[PDB]
Amino acid sequence: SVMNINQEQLLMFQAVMETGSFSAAARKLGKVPSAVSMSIANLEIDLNLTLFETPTAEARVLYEKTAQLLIEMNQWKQHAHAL
Amino acid sequence: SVMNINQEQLLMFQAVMETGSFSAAARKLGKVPSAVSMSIANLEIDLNLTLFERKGREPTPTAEARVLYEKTAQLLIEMNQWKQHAHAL
Amino acid sequence: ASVMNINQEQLLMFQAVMETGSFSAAARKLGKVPSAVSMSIANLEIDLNLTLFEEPTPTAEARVLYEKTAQLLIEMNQWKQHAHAL
Amino acid sequence: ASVMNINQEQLLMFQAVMETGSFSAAARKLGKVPSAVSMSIANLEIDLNLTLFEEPTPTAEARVLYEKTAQLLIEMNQWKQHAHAL
Repeated sequence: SVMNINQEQLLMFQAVMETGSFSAAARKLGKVPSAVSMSIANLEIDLNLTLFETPTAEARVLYEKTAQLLIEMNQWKQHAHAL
Repeated sequence: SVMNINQEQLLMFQAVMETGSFSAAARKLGKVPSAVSMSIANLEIDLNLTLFERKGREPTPTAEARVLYEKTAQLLIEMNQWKQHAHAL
Repeated sequence: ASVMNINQEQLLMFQAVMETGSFSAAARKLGKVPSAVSMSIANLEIDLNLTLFEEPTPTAEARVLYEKTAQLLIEMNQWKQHAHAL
Repeated sequence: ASVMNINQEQLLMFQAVMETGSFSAAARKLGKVPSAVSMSIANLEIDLNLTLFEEPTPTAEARVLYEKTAQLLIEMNQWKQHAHAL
């Protein structure tokens, strides 16, 4: 279910899109490759979408919308820090 | 730290603000009252501020809680809009 | 018109449009017909003398108004419950 | 009618009648005319489907409603200030 998706999953997905591989994403995020692989698989399950064959067309759109969500999650953090 | 805050905590916080008490929030969410109390306490620790004071039986939100409620409501719009987009793919 | 003329129904319709991103999605969420959402939002814009929507997207003013309305609705929903119980 | 049709003007008129004990005293306090107070209160009674006054003395329902109403009026005033500033 889409309701099961968490922030960690979204960050891992974004890193794979940005860097072009699971191992490059792991390096960028300071995570273990196993964690990236598992997170992406779980995201595909939750969305019931194939995200990688190289990204699918659906992954390209999801990347754009996720980037916006993450910006707003970080705007929340800025507000929370300022209180 | 702020980085430790999760969605469950924020939904609990919103429910306390909306219902007016820890026990009413727990009832609404199908949780144990002490679980709601402890989650809010952990949120206060993470944000390093007081969200509720207890001067007259039921908790009164602080000024910081009022703002946090508003900003969290805005985040929840964005989270729900993301879910709508994800469902449509 | 006047801010004093704004009613709870208008605020609930506005909240639903803000949350869902469209008049038709708001209608579905609220169990109201699109005509009702459109009319309520138009009336709200008139009463506030603010343009709230401009693929209708919220204005900057609508963004802020969402936050303040959410706050008012904490007390307003409790009050409505009390009124219903009398 | 419907509790959702209640507006801030109605609740301010209600508060003034509760405080002052009469439509004309409320009108004086608010800088409005008695006709406006009478009409607003009637409309509020219709929307709540509650008789609020029976010179007008409050019903049991009015007295009980008012305590919670005072709190909502605080938030309505703050909301209006924000709306005016947009």
